Amino acid sequence: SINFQDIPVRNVLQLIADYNGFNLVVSDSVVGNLTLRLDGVPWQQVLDIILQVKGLDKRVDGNVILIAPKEELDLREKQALEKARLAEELGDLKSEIIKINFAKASDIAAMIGGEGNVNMLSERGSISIDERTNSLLIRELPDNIAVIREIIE
Amino acid sequence: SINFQDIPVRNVLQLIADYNGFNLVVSDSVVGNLTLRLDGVPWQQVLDIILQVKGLDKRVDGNVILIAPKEELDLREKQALEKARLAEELGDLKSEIIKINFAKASDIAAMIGGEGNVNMLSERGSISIDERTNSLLIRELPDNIAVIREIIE
Amino acid sequence: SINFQDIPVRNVLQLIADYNGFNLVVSDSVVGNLTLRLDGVPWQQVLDI
Repeated sequence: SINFQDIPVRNVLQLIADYNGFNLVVSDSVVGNLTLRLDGVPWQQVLDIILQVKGLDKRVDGNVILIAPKEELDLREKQALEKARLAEELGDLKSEIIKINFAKASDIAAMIGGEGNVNMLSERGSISIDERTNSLLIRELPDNIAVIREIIE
Repeated sequence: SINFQDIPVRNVLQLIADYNGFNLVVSDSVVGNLTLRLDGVPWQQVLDIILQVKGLDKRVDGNVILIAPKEELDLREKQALEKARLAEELGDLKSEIIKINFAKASDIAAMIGGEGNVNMLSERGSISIDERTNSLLIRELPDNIAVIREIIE
Repeated sequence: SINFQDIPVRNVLQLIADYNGFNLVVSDSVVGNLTLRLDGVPWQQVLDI
């Protein structure tokens, strides 16, 4: 039951929203204007063909839908990835000791660390062995300590 | 039954659409204008000769057809490929252990990883062996872990 | 039976088309204009030359 000529994309999207569909929101200046007429069809096909040809991309948070251009979405993703990578690179390190029983600590230190950094499950720390008491002494990010501890337990 | 002189490509395409063919849509400023006259022929030959000589390219989503210049299509494809390659390059790694039975873990670690990175089925992780309990310890993207797990199972 | 002076290439090509030959189409601004006259010959030789 749709026929929109020289209607902004925001307005037709708000119509699709207010038509008993799940609530959706858009950006400030998202796409612009368009013109088309269709009826007697699912929202899936029409919405997707719009968002493919001229329309932008959309994401669902579980309940409601948001629309935006792909440029801002990819920019936000790249920002988040770079933030994660840099925060995991330059962090504050912590040092502590892990007690081992039923296995030799030298074998475990050779498996967790070892030759070269590509194999190592570490970034800019380091394992050492204490043979007298069968223990490991590790210096790394306080987030990698927990996964290492769970695995070697 | 077609004779269109100084008729925009959008208008003749909307005519071909409204002629009981499968619904089709175009971009904002796709091709432009043209002029030709033909009759008593299949839509396949006429549509293809138009889209070859001056017309642009088209894609079908299963039900309806979309038209656009080849430049935007190739640009979209290159964007998608670059996004996939960069996301698979710089991802967050995960580390976990795979238990092996009926085969030696050293042989399997030599087959899955091995000499050089070209042979390896990995990108910027790594296998290690734990001989005491016949196990592998892998650090890679949480998407490659599933295929590796299925194969070595 | 052809004699075209200052006739665009599009027009002589549409003539060769509408002369019971197989349908042909051209681009927007393909070649331009020309002038020549010939008769009693195959379409192959004239079209190719």
